[PDB]
Amino acid sequence: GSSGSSGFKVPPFQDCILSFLGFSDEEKHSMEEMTEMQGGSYLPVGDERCTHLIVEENTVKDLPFEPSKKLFVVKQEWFWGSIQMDARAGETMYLYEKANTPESGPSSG
Repeated sequence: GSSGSSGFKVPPFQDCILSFLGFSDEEKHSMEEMTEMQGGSYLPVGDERCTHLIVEENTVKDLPFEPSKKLFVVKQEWFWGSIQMDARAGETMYLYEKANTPESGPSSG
């Protein structure tokens, strides 16, 4: 794979793919294009070619598949932040643990 970067700077997603699962075709798209703008790639869920998996624990409880340990699954924040600070944050800080949060949908009760 031939590259074309003439600089001492590197993107927060350099040679790193990000998969989004849960967000709406709209919210997701935005992320897909973004990844490229920053300096990374984006692939459809399932493709093992993906290195990182960003799942929305807000509306997602369990993954539709059983990924390997190699794949680092994190929350949605991880992706966002990294972009805001333009720096690859630590997955151990956004590691997705099927964390189920309250008020998932209808708050009123």
